[PDB]
Amino acid sequence: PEFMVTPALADLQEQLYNGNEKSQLAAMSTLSTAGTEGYHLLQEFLKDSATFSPPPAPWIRGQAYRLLFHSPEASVQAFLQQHYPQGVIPLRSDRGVDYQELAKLFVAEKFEAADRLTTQKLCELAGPLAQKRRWLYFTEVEQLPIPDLQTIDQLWLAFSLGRFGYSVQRQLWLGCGQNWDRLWEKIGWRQGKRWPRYPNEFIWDLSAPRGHLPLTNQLRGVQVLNALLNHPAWTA
Repeated sequence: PEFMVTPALADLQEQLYNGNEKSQLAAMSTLSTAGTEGYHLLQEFLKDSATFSPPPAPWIRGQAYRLLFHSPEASVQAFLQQHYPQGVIPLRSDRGVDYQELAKLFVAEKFEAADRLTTQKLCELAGPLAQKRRWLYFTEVEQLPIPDLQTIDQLWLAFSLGRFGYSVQRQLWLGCGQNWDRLWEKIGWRQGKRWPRYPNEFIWDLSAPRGHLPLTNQLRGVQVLNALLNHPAWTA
């Protein structure tokens, strides 16, 4: 047996486990409105789906975890504290960097704060001089560790229904003929003839265009973003 018991929610359960991404996301959304039993099914899904291979899209478990995280049920919060105290996305670093707070901002949909912390974490990785500076040289970007960048990107993907992350910007850029002007339009980084004013003119929720976040400051030219999108993390 793939999963345990549960009739109105029987097809939803099957869809959650065995559906395509669209079906799974619709199913878990509906299950979160089906009370104690609906949430119990989502708990079991987090346990059971860990065995799936090859790796599914990280926002399936990400969004399932978010729905549970937002549940009013004491038993659900106990389950999460016992088994997912630091969330559902593995936090990996080559430089002892802590991503726990970042993960917390993400599940809560605090995207502006998560974007601030993303930048701060890249500077942390590049060392004291970058950390003090608060921005990166492109040469420093080229040298960021793969595990750290993957952790950051996996978090962005997992908590944005796959809409946000450097890997998304990379694919959009490659699909835009590697043309930066086309990219800025595609991901919503133009306000007519100028850059959007930070932070107020960016869109800090999932209504934003795919690739809108995280931000990389274009006032200093494209070299840092170019280094990010060409980093070995995305073909490792």
